[PDB]
Amino acid sequence: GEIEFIESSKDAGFPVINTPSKTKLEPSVFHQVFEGNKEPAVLRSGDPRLKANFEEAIFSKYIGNVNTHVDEYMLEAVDHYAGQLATLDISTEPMKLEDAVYGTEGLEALDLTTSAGYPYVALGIKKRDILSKKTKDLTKLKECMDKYGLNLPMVTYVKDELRSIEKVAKGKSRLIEASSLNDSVAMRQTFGNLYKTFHLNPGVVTGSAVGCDPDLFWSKIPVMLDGHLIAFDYSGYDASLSPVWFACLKMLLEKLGYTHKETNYIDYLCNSHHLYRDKHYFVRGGMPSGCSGTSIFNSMINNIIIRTLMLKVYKGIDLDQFRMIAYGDDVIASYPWPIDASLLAEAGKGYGLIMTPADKGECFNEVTWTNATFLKRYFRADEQYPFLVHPVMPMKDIHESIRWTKDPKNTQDHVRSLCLLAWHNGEHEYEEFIRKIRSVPVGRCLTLPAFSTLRRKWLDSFHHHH
Ligand SMILES: N#Cc1cc([N+](=O)[O-])ccc1Oc1ccc(Cl)cc1Oc1ccc([N+](=O)[O-])cc1C#N
Repeated sequence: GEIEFIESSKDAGFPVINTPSKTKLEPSVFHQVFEGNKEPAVLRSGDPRLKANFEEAIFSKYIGNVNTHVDEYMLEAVDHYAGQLATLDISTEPMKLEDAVYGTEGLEALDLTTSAGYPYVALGIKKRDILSKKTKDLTKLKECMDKYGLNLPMVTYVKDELRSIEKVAKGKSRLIEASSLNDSVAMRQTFGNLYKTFHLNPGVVTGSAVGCDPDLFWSKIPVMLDGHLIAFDYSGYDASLSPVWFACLKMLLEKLGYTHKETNYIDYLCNSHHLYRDKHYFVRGGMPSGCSGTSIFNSMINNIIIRTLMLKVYKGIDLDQFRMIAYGDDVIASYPWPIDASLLAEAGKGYGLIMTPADKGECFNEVTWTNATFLKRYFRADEQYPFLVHPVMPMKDIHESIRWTKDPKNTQDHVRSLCLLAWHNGEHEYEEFIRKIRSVPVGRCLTLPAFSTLRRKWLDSFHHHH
């Protein structure tokens, strides 16, 4: 992706979008009790922890674009994947507006707490002013959609989350785009049925894990990925995608029965118009992390990308024995024969991607189940039920999360979330975590699930159908 134009909002008539510039993250009541190195991302140029220039830092993920047409390797990749997806039977029929906006099986309602984006943010209007969960009303939305239309600017917020010292220092906070509610809703109509299928069918046919539940899905993964594991990181995936990849997605969607008009929306995503604070800018390429369906479309493209890289390097390759699962940029894959990931990474470089060893990592080492991670979790067969696998978030990551909070009022909810993660590290490690929690008085005011209970509920979770 590449920033093509930057002027001041002022000179084009847009008002200053006024995002909040102080973090919502404050030290929790457990900040002393546990150790960690992470802190709130930098949100403004003044922040005294900066050791570089914020404005430059945040936009620097737009590394450039490789000008190219869709080559022979892309085509066979698109075909093959298109092949897998055909088996799923995806309605290209639009989705009943009420379903797109307020829920249905395999697609949560629109989130009413997130931004409605332009122009509503300028005009003081929020989603709850336009939509009601209680009344499923659509008359107002319908006014707003017709009043204001589609293809509106996006609003660029700086993500307010924990980062490492290095990322705080370098100022490399992630950006998220808010799509105008109108566009959020259009897209959910156009592609709602697609989203629905991928959420309801995570794994090897979709090549996607978006929507999944690790407590349940982990146990399927080694079954679907029986070969020699392949896995790697990207640096700045979303922003590194050149237009050619969007082109491939377009094709892929057309083979699915979407028509040219139905695919204009990808150009919305690819060639984007953005508002940030007091500046206004266009971008050619890059996925705008946060708009409708961006994880799905990232995943889809990643399935096209990897296949493309295997083809261009391993000319004799048989893709029908390849298997991958993506969550946006996070991949785990397998083939029955060993594969040199570094070869792919240098193939990738040529298409403008920056692929790196799985986890931060010295070399593209061999990946085992011992060392494999996906969505930041490890895999560990249950000692007693070997066909069940535990998703194991590192307590390092759990410790970091519990030491902060955006709202102490949810402390209980927060800690029970972390409890559902922690017990996969096993009973000693759980009980110790609970001791430390209970070493402050708030600890003891919380209803916390017992190890034994989490275990039983997990085991019984495999009993009832799906
Ligand atoms: N793609 C996928 C995806 C993955 C994540 N994810 O990181 O898990 C978050 C959003 C994603 O798109 C959708 C995913 C799930 C559902 Cl149920 C709907 C999705 O489409 C959207 C719809 C509405 C809004 N909204 O403005 O409220 C945003 C999106 C997007 N963003």
